[PDB]
Amino acid sequence: SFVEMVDNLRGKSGQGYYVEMTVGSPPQTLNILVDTGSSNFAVGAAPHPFLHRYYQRQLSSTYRDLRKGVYVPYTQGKWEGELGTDLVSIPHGPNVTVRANIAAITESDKFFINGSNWEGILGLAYAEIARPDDSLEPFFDSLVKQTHVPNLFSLQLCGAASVGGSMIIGGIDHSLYTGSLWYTPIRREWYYEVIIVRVEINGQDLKMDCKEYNYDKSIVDSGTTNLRLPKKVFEAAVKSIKAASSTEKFPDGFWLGEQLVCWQAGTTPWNIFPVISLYLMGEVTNQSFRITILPQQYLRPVESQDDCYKFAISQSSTGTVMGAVIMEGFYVVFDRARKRIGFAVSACHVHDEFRTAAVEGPFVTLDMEDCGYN
Ligand SMILES: CN1CC(N)=N[C@](C)(c2cccc(NC(=O)c3ccc(Cl)cn3)c2)C1=O
Repeated sequence: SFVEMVDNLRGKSGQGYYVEMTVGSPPQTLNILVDTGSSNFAVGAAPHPFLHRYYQRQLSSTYRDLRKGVYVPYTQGKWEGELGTDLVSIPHGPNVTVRANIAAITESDKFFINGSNWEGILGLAYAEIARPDDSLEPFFDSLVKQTHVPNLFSLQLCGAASVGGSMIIGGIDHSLYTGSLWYTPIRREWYYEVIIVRVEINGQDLKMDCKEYNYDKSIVDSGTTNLRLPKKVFEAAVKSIKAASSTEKFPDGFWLGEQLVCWQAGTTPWNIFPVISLYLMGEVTNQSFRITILPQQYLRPVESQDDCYKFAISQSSTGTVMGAVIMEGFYVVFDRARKRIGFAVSACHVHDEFRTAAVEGPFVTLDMEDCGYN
């Protein structure tokens, strides 16, 4: 289908998947972190110790200055920059060129990560969470308006010694998944917000009130490594995961994500660790489906003679974040036109001979609308 875009993502393990883009005329080439959990297109536009290249506005004949500052504080870090527009391309994407808003980052703190090899961020979420407000049109919105690129993109993030993946823009490559695509509704267009209606650890129901799972929201976020869970849910989950994997004991530096666990060679005993399943609201009334990941997703290799891992499930005060530990099991279709998100078993996901990630349905589920926090 879209062979031109397959494998257009790279990254360093635990640093973020970026795509190559060009900004300006003549085109200045940059690496840009793909982030479905934000909605500003912002790039380094002044020297920084962790930047090697950066957007030089004065060298672009198509640069237009909006003459307005943007200040973006995160939990951390933060940056500030200057709003402007310019022509923008994605070389291993659709062969088009669009004019888009760009926040030129001129000062930052604890934002740019050394070794990450990305010089900017492409926020693919919606205008409502854009800075400085929702009147600043996000990149993907501009792309779709100025082109015949359909209003949909799909990400395959691979485990899988450098990470790789594909961002297919405007459609769905059937070679990137197996089995069926199952769709959950986007509850509201800001984050890519979804509703989780059941959680299992090795088939055992976490057995919480379902709105705990989405307190105060659940989102699909390529800009986050971990599966992050609301405090209550997180405690119930690690307790369950601890019980399930009890044949082996681990320092609780481990369950906090501080400490590593290690094993010889390919001696990692995947089978003692439980699978984790989230049920997502389906497109049909009282119908859900479930996605299931392996320890190969939630145990992240840290790079000898031994294999070592960090525990990548962690707690959150801002609701569920389905970051890369989730996404790396699946081909994820962000179907903006139909206001829904699709998941299929990923053709590149890491697993062993006996287990694989799963997408399965349907399951009869009642009162699913009630699982959403207001
Ligand atoms: C809290 N938050 C989350 C999010 N989605 N977006 C940003 C704006 C953000 C800022 C800077 C870096 C990153 N991501 C990473 O560095 C990253 C992403 C994915 C992996 Cl697999 C690894 N690293 C995200 C945020 O502030």
